[PDB]
Amino acid sequence: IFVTGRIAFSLKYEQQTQSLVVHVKECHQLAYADEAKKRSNPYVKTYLLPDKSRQGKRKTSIKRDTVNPLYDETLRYEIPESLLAQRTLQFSVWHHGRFGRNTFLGEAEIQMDSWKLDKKLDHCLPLHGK
Repeated sequence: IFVTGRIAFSLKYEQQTQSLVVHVKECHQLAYADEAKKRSNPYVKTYLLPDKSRQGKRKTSIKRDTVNPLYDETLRYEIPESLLAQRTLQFSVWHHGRFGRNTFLGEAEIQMDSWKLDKKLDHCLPLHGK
């Protein structure tokens, strides 16, 4: 698939709970996983690299038949702050398809070390292929 589009999200670090709060807002102009029928069924998944273990994983629900999914779903990583400065938060977007096959629709990252300084709230990143 030729990756297109963007992902919007916000990031906060709550001390009141010692956790990175990743709010996934929406993707725009995802590629069609099924070009025949013009269709994608997208969900977003996150890792705080390099933990690519399963419970290092977070994910939104799946939207059916859209390339502009609107999620507004919060994913949350409980994690003291010292260990965050080492990580990269990686979003990847997936088509949940026939027989449950999942097809890659694009990826984007943000390094926490530089983010940690001003902790800018809102972001919108273009997706990359692999």
